[PDB]
Amino acid sequence: GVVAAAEKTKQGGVLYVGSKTKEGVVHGVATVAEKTKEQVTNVGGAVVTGVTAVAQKTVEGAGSIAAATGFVK
Amino acid sequence: GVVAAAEKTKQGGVLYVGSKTKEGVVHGVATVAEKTKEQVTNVGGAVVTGVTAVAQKTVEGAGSIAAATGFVK
Amino acid sequence: GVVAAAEKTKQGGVLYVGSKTKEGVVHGVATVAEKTKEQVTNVGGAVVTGVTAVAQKTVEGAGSIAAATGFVK
Amino acid sequence: GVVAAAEKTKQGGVLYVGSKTKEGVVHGVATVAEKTKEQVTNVGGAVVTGVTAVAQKTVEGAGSIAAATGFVK
Amino acid sequence: GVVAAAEKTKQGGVLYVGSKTKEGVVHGVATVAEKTKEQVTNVGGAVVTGVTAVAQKTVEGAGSIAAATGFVK
Amino acid sequence: GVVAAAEKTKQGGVLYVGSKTKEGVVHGVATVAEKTKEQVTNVGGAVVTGVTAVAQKTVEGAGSIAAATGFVK
Amino acid sequence: GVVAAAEKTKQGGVLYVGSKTKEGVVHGVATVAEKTKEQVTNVGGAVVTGVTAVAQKTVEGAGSIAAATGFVK
Amino acid sequence: GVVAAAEKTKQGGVLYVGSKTKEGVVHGVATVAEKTKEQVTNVGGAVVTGVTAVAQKTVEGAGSIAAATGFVK
Amino acid sequence: GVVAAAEKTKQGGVLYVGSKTKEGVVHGVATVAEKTKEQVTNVGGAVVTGVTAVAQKTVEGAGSIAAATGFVK
Amino acid sequence: GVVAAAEKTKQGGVLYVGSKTKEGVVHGVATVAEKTKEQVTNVGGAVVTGVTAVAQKTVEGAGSIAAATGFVK
Repeated sequence: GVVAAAEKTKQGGVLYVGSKTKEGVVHGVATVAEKTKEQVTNVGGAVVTGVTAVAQKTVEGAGSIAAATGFVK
Repeated sequence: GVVAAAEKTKQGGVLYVGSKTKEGVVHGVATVAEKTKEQVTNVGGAVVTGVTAVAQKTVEGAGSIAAATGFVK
Repeated sequence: GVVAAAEKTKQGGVLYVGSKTKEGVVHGVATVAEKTKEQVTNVGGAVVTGVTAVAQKTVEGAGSIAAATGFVK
Repeated sequence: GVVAAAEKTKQGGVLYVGSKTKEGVVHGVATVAEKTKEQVTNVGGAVVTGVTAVAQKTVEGAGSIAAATGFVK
Repeated sequence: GVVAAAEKTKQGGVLYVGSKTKEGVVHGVATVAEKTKEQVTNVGGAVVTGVTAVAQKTVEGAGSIAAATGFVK
Repeated sequence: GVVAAAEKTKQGGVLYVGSKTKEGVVHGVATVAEKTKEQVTNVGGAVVTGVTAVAQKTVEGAGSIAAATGFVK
Repeated sequence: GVVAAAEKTKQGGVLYVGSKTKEGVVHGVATVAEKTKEQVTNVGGAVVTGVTAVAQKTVEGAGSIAAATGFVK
Repeated sequence: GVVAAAEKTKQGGVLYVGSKTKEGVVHGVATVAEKTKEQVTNVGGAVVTGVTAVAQKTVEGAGSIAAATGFVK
Repeated sequence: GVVAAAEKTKQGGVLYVGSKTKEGVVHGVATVAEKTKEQVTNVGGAVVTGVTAVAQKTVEGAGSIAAATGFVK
Repeated sequence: GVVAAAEKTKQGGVLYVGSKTKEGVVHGVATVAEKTKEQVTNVGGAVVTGVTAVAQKTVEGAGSIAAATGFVK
């Protein structure tokens, strides 16, 4: 049983990033593989993958990830 | 049983990014594979993949991911 | 049983991104594969894949993903 | 049983993006594959894939994805 | 049983994007494949695929996707 | 005395140019000027001003140019 | 006395250029000037100003240029 | 006395250039000037100003240039 | 007395250049000047100003240049 | 007396250049000046100003340059 449950219940600055760049090569979440069986990638949050990657107030509630892999049995 | 459940119940700054870039090569969530069986990619949140990637107040409620892979049995 | 359930119940700044770029090559969620069986990609949230990728207040409720892959049985 | 259920019940800033770009090559959700059996792509949210990709207040309720793939049985 | 159910019940800023671009090549949700059996693409949300892709207040209720693929049995 | 005199008295291979181009902007003999008095341009030979400019066996006899300019006296 | 005299008296391979180009901006003989009095340009030979500029056996006899400029006296 | 005299009296391989280029900006004989009096440009030979500039057997006889400039007297 | 005289009297291999370039900015004979009086440019030979500039057997006879400049007297 | 005289009287291998370059900025004969009086440039030979500048058998006879500048007297 692969169960994920998420609940969010609500009973209700200055940020400068000045970037100047030449030749930016950026990889983020990279799974490189030869001779494989499973390649599972769950993003329950935030993958912010710039050359200028700004993430403000980003992942702010009830993330639930249930990964079950393999299980030859 | 692969169950995902999400509930969101509601009983109800300055951000400068100045980027100047030449030759930006950006990869984000990359699964590169030879001789595989499963390539599963779940995005229950945010994949923000710029050269200028800004993500403000982004993933703010009730993300649920239930991944079940393989299971030869 | 592959079940996904989502419920959202409601009983009810300044962001500058100045980008100047030359030669932007951007990949986002990329699954590259030879000799495969399954390539599953679920986006229950947001894949924002610019050269200037801005995502404000984006993924704000009740995302549910139920992925079941393989199951040779 | 591949079940997806979504319910949304309702009992009821300044964003500048100035982009100047030359030679933008953008891929988003890309599944490239040789010798495959299934290529499933579900978008229950938002795939915003510009060279200038802005996504404001975008994925704000009751996304449900139920993917079941393979099942040789 | 491949069931999708969606219910939406209702008992009831400034965004500048100035883009100046030359040579924009944009792909969005791309499934490229040789020697395949199934290519399923469900869009229960929004695929906004400009060179200037703006998506405001977009995916705001009751998305349900039930994908079942393969099932050799 | 501005004298030009020319006399020509006669008592009597493989050239491949493969050009493939995009966006060619070509200027040749350009005299750009503000607040001037004389703009003299004599061509006693050859001004070959292509994007693909080939000149074979071109200027082969008795060119004479006599330019006298100004002379406030 | 501005005298030019030219006399030509006659008592009588493989060249591959493979060019592949994008975005060629070419200037040749350029005289750019503000607040000037004389702009004299004599071409007694060859100005070959391509993006692919080939000049074979070109300037092969009796070029004479007599330029006299200014002379306030 | 500004005298030019030219006399040409006649009593009578493999060259590969493979160029592959992107973004070529080429200037040749450029005279850039503010607040000037004389801008004299004599070409008694060859100005070959390509992005691929080939000049074979080019300036092969009797070039004569007589430039006299200024002479306030 | 500004005298130029040229006389040419006639009583009668493999060259590979493989160039592969990106972003070539080329200046040749450049005279840049503010607050000037004379800008004299005589080319009695060869100005070959490519990104791929090949000059074979080029300046092979009787070049004569007589430049006289200034002479306040 | 500014005299130039040239006389040419005639009583009658393998060269590989493999160049692979990125970001070539090339200046050749450059005279940069503020608050000047004379800018004289005589080319009685060869100015070969590539990013790949090849000059074979080039300046092979009777070059004569007579430059006289200033002469306040």
